[PDB]
Amino acid sequence: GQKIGILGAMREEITPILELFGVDFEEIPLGGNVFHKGVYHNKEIIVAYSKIGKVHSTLTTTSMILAFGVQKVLFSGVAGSLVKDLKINDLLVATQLVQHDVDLSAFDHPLGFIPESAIFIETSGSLNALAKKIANEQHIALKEGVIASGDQFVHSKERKEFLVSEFKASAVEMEGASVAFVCQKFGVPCCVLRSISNNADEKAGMSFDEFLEKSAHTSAKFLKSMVDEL
Amino acid sequence: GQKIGILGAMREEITPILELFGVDFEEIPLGGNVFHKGVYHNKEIIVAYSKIGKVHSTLTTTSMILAFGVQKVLFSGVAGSLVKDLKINDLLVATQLVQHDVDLSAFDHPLGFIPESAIFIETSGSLNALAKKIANEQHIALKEGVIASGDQFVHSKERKEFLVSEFKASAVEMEGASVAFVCQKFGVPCCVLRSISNNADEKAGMSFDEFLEKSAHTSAKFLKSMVDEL
Ligand SMILES: Nc1ncnc2c1ncn2[C@@H]1O[C@H](CSCC[C@H](N)C(=O)O)[C@@H](O)[C@H]1O
Ligand SMILES: Nc1ncnc2c1ncn2[C@@H]1O[C@H](CSCC[C@H](N)C(=O)O)[C@@H](O)[C@H]1O
Ligand SMILES: [Cl-]
Ligand SMILES: [Cl-]
Repeated sequence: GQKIGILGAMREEITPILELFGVDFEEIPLGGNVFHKGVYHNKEIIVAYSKIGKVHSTLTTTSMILAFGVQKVLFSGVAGSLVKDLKINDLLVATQLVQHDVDLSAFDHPLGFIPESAIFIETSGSLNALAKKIANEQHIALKEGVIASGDQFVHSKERKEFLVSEFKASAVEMEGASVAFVCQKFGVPCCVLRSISNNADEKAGMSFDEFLEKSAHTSAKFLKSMVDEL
Repeated sequence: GQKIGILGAMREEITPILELFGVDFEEIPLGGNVFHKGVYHNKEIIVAYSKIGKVHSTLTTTSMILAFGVQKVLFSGVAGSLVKDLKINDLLVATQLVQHDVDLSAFDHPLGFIPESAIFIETSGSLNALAKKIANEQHIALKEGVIASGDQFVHSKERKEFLVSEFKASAVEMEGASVAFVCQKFGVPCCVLRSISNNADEKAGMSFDEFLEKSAHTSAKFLKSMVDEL
């Protein structure tokens, strides 16, 4: 079958992935990352955590595509909620992503926009539709919405209000847009899956720590259930 | 000789490079970029502009290394000055670079710091020393200092004051840190060269436009003079 890249940002997001697949993994170092290469149900799977933020995740995604030849990329990890209906532990897939910290307003560009690019980055409608069917069959909620990504941990009402007002974002994190961007440039299907671990408000640091393990597992379990249908 | 990658962020930064080398270039598309491949003085040179900002430049640098096998990367382009002694048209090389917009302060991390990384990214002391010797021999100034990179065009006294206070930066731009970061991860020597086109203040947009062509040429000429010694 088609070779699948599986990414998280932090080690804690991929430890449950490696465990859930349960196969032998070969560890391959490249570019400051460790890639775990295995075979699962007649598919080659390549798993890594990128390290946090846009530069790290851009690098790792580019390596997955150029050095390992992955044919699709699935991202799993944790995020901050920007909307009341996304509770702690809830899942969402990103229909579109934006780099919320991009600002070329000095030249009258819309926030998020860079010349020769676009504000919103698209993901795979097929993979998102698959996620929604699996969630419906598992009888669990799954939101489909905009994820905002930037190189700051968001933990204030004011920044939340900006993200909602400017981009109508549903969640915030630090890698999705860059992963999805790289995949679009190389024509590789991508799905960005997140489980909420905090509300991106003044208490978000403490919530992040409280729920990292559970929310990371929630996302990882759901990602595995997608791979089982691929 | 050793294969050299040459990067700018914008087309206007590489047009003078292609012209100055004056050789036949083959255009090769990959990942949303166009790479110009030529031979100059027994060296293969690969020239591209990345498009603006951290994600674009991370992607392109990673492609240069993984897909084209470059053995060193030289970046040329324009920047905003943060220090009085860096005038319009003046050159600097980055001794160290920082991602000035990275903020994980919610977890008590220093600004600029990401777990499993470092605030400052190093460049090649050999290439920087070469630049300084060439500048001394050409009888022109060359500053050696910290460059701050982020995904915003900086055009305010307040943000300038932050960059100077927090990082002791000499100039600001949107790609150097990410280029240098990728090169460090892959063990590839890097030099980031910039010519000042504005003062990163409230008038910076208009200055940027006034001096883009000249400052881009100033940097490009100097980069060519480095390649001539390699
Ligand atoms: N409120 C929020 N804002 C930004 N990113 C968030 C977030 N909630 C979760 N994330 C995601 O989780 C990570 C936040 S940074 C976590 C740092 C960690 N506590 C440490 O100190 O080492 C990023 O990978 C990001 O994508
Ligand atoms: N004051 C400054 N702040 C941030 N980047 C700057 C800068 N001065 C020059 N740069 C560099 O020049 C570019 C600024 S963005 C330029 C956008 C352009 N005027 C347009 O509208 O299409 C980036 O590649 C950046 O690295
Ligand atoms: Cl915030
Ligand atoms: Cl500013």
